[PDB]
Amino acid sequence: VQLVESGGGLVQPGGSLRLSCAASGFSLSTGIGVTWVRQAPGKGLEWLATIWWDDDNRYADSVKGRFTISADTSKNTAYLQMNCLTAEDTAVYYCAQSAITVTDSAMDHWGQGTLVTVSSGGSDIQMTQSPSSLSASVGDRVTITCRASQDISSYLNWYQQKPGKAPKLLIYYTSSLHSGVPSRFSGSRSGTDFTLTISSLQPEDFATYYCQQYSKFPWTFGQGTKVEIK
Amino acid sequence: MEVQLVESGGGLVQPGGSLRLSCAASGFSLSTSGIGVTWVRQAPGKGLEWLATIWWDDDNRYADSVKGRFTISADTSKNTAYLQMNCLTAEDTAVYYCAQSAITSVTDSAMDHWGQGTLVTVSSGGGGSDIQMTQSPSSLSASVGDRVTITCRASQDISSYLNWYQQKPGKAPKLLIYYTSSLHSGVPSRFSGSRSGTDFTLTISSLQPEDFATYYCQQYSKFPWTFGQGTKVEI
Repeated sequence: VQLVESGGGLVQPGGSLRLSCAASGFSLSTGIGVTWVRQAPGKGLEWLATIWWDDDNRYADSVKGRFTISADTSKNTAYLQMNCLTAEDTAVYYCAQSAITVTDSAMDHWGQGTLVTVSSGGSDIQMTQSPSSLSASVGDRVTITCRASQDISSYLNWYQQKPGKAPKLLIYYTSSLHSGVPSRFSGSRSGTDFTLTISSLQPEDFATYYCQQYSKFPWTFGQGTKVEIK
Repeated sequence: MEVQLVESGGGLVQPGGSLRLSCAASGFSLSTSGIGVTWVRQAPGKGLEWLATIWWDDDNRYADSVKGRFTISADTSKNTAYLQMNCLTAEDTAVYYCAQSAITSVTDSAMDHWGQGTLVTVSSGGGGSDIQMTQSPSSLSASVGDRVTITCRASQDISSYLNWYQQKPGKAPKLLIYYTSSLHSGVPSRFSGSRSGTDFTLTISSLQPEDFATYYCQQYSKFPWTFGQGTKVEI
């Protein structure tokens, strides 16, 4: 018995790809089933779908409505049609034979696998903030920094998000204060480094602060800095 | 009148399913074609992720994470914009916000008037009914000749419907033991399997140099077939 997977490669997110599993040494017509399983890089095994000789088929919730298992017995080959692909679908895809004996149901004669990489990327601008959290007291002055992975001119904004609330724009275009934002807040730039300074910290400043660049699409955000006041 | 964006359409949905969120403007009017309306999401406990913006000259911009799955549109006669979501995955669970970017100058595209957010939960709810297999330890180091015992617990009754697989670095898994204790042909006699209660054991009586690998259990009492997380056996 042998199973051979084909069809993997690079594919765009939201794209589609069809994998094939070609069987030698048995007939898919015959207690026989073919199953797909995947393994994301460095992770464990994830059962995806099984198709039986009687047209019986079963799917994992992670792929139902996106992937379709089928077989063409005239070609002794099973297929995994993978639509709506996501970054989480990057993995080696294996097929395996499941030969009922009812108590004796196992996945056997696994193929060598085929790698599917869901990716478009290295040009996205990464914004990194530091610190990721800080604590200070009423009246204090605190600074939050971000760094762009490439020059973004002055096309950087800062948002404040209080717990349970939507973000509010605080500073735009590096240093312009939004209406309603008092002048104890300020924003500055030195090259790829940007600083939000909060003077005279108040209890209402308890929030997570995010930078965001609009030099290029995709628009990207820093990971946030949580400010606690105690 | 307050200038606000109001969102609706969130809820619980099965993976693979579809939803449509709406973003209705109040106290101001959307500009032509909803230009500048933007969607951003926040997964539970995580940061902000830009998803999509209606931009100039019929250029709808999307993040790689949602392109080809989600679609942004707007009907300005209703002063409402939309994010339609197909092919939903667990990783799409998040609070979804809309906002209106400034549109007059490239000096300022900042997002303002963010909506309250609408929660989208992509879940089959089956975690409860799916059988989780838990292996212990997750990794161990031992010497050639050591006895090695790997355990696997099922979260519910699986009878004796448990298989064990071996996977060596860079290779396909191989079936070692099926139906708790039956050896596949060709499997060395030093491998054996047993059950005590909900605990299933794979024992290697004397570890050999070729036995360094990751071992997985797997139940077939019910679909979905589920695997333990693996136990890596190293030198």
